[PDB]
Amino acid sequence: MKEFYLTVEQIGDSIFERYIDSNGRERTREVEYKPSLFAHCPESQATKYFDIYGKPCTRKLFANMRDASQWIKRMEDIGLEALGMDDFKLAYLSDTYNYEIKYDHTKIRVANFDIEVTSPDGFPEPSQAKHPIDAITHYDSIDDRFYVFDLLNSPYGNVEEWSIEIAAKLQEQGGDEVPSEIIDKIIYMPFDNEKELLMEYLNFWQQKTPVILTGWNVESFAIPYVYNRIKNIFGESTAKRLSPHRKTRVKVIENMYGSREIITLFGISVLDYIDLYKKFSFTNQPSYSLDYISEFELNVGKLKYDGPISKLRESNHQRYISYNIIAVYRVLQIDAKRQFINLSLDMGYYAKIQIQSVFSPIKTWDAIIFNSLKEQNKVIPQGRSHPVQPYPGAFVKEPIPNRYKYVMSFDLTSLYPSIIRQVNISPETIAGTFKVAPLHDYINAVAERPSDVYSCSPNGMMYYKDRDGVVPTEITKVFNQRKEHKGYMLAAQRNGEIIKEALHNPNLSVDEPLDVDYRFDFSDEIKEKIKKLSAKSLNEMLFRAQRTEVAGMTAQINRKLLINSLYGALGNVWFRYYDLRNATAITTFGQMALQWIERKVNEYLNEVCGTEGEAFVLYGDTDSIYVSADKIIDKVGESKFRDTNHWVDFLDKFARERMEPAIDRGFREMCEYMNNKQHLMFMDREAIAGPPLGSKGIGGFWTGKKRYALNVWDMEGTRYAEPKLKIMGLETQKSSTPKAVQKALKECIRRMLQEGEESLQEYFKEFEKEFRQLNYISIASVSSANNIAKYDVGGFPGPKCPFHIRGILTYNRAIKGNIDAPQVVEGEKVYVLPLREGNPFGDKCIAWPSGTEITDLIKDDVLHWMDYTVLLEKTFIKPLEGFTSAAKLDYEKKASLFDMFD
DNA sequence: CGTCGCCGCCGCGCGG
DNA sequence: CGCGCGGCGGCGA
Ligand SMILES: Cc1cn([C@H]2C[C@H](O)[C@@H](COP(=O)(O)OP(=O)(O)OP(=O)(O)O)O2)c(=O)[nH]c1=O
Ligand SMILES: [Ca+2]
Ligand SMILES: [Ca+2]
Ligand SMILES: [Ca+2]
Ligand SMILES: [Ca+2]
Ligand SMILES: [Ca+2]
Repeated sequence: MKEFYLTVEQIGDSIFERYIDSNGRERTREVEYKPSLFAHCPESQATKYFDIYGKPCTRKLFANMRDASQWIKRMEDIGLEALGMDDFKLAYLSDTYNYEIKYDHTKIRVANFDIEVTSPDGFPEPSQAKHPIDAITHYDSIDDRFYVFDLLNSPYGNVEEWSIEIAAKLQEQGGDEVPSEIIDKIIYMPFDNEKELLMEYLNFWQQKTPVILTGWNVESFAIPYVYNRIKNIFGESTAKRLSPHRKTRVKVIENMYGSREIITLFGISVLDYIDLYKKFSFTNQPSYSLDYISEFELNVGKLKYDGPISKLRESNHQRYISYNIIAVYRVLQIDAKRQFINLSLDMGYYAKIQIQSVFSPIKTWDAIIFNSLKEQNKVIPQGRSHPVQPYPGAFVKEPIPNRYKYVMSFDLTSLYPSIIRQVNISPETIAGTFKVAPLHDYINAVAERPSDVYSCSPNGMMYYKDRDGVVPTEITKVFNQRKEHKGYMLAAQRNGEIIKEALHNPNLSVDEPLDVDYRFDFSDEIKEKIKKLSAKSLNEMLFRAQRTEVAGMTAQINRKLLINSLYGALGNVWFRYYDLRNATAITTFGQMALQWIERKVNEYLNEVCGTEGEAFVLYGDTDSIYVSADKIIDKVGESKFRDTNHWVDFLDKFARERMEPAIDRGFREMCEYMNNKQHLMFMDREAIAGPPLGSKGIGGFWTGKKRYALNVWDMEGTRYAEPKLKIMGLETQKSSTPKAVQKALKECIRRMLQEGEESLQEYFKEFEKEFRQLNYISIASVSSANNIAKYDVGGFPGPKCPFHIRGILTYNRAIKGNIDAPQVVEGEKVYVLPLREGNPFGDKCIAWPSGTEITDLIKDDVLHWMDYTVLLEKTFIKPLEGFTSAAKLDYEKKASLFDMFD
């Protein structure tokens, strides 16, 4: 097989590499890598190396990596550019793997672990590590085994061995309900003392050294706790055994306020699942406890135990160990669903970077572009220093707040990357500038043609047309990968709807789910078999369709994020190819493209319907337009439609056969106007929205920019079995809005759009009546706990103190002098509740760490002093009034002349 | 060391 | 609660 790397590190003048050899064996080597860097040379001397601008370069081969670094410093002191890849391990990887990497994941050792630490005096700080580690569960992907290390004897209690028999039993039998599919995969090792547990763990680590190391909070907690505990007991050298090259670094993480120290383990790639989840999941959660994320992702019940975790080992060691094993497995289950490890490996090997560098798109694109340029013997420019400067972004149209009955949306495919490709925007393709007219002049086609030679953007930039730049070239490859996965995702989604439709008539029989590839549209023979299946088999198929859809979602959305991040990188000072002329050329072209096509769509539809000056486009943001279709529906008449699906088909056909061709003509004209290299403005229909036929639903509404709701029947070719709410910006979508409030507001909007004013008033009245019975967590707001110390004046709110920080300060005063109470962590999430006047907490609100029940010390007093009236008015009534005034509805029945009879 | 636009809640200081 | 400005948090693209 083709060799591939596992990990790479620079240590002094050595590269340390772990890799899989041609036989599929893991090896390690130390190479005294001789790096090359480059300097511009005279035009007359013969060379095969050229910088991106076509300037001749001479190669400088160095005796070692330290020489290369010192040369860079001398070139600065002289005042001359030192070209080439200064991250020597990326250059090593490029030299060693001078081909497209085919990797085999089954050869890569992925480790998932978590630890337990009993602590009677508060949170066990990793940097101190003064408490014994009493449990480690470490899953190995190559062995497919959970290795459990269990401490029987501790200064905090002597315990009996964990029983695998009781662990396997149901909770109703007094067992722990450890899933039966992992019971046979557990290798349990009890220890008489902590020293022997840790020594054995290190020996185990040595035999089965992680390549990818993951888990939940392993970077912030598990890794540093284990490193420091071993350091405190045995000394630094023993702790350094967690690195296969015995080198570690104790380094700070800096964003802004405060600092925390993480441990870098050389020769290991740490991918903390929390960080993977935060970057790749496209959620913002109220809580990041594993309980919370597990319940959200997998629909599994929280891990249930009595008393504080500080007493769980002592009171119920059996459950303590089982819950440690389950915690590890739950991260595995999330990953089997989300597939973030697979994504990381894919992106990592594609760019030829350390796998952990997937968190950094700048690093990712730096390596992609370097490998692409190196292939042609081209030399990358030196990184320069730039001051941060603001620059303009997208156009957002001010909507008229209103209800909107029939709506069709259109959207440009992968806009910013397509602008890059269409215009040919790259560092080496800059051709010059033209004199700029006001943007509205380009939008209205009255400004003079920018160039008869080069490809232009309305910001004044001009680009070569003879050849593709490296940025368009490399962004195209990833875009094409994105497109494949999106296709798989949408087909899985369409297949899902076929199963949903069939579930309305489930046949009664014992059968099995069909063995099908959900990434491809179901054939006719498959569709017919589904129609004859039982609810049980259909449900399993729906689950599988939905898992296939999620996998597709991960692959496509994160490839989209990567290509969009290349646009973003052009506007970040740390990017090698930072250039505000290029970033602005993209965003300005975008503003033109949107407003240009608004004009065209309006002009076209006014021609179709026979009017003048009527605005059909009601809204647009960046790359999408929202078109009012009332008049199109009205031109045939609502009475001519059999049912909802009929007018939906009509609009679908109208958009595809009439509007899209016109849209294309308008964009082809724009391409010619700007003299662009290639026409790539592809605007397809996205949503078809409206009320159910014969109902009093309003269909949709806008309250303002970025704030709207639509009742959607068809989304990019997916015809839904049941109409689906597209809600953007509104309180239903914010992680800060209480869960019960999100749910209620969503049902209010559902009723408005699908059923009408009367239905909405019924629901509101009922919600107002029953509100006070809602569980306190379901009605707590959520916020992020930033800058606590800034507004802390002696435990009391300082000037300008934010509402949620006031609540934290209240909490801190309430729990002061108690080691056992959960501390609020700087930068983490908190639940927030209003407090009635005259409460014993001495303030108007209280906040506590999210994902948790509030400590039993203050729970009783919070529930008694919770201000339901303020809660209802602020998080529910105010937003609903906002919705209803925008939609011209009343959420309370106004009096009428009829209130006079019967 | 991906980006900008723009919403609503809040504290503050008005607003005769 | 009437208003706008700046801080903040959090989305929508
Ligand atoms: C979501 C997102 C968009 N944008 C910018 C770039 C996008 O091209 C533009 C429009 O966003 P979107 O319409 O959300 O996405 P898209 O057009 O790039 O991809 P799709 O084919 O799925 O429609 O907004 C970012 O810069 N960063 C982001 O994270
Ligand atoms: Ca735990
Ligand atoms: Ca788009
Ligand atoms: Ca689309
Ligand atoms: Ca059937
Ligand atoms: Ca869009």
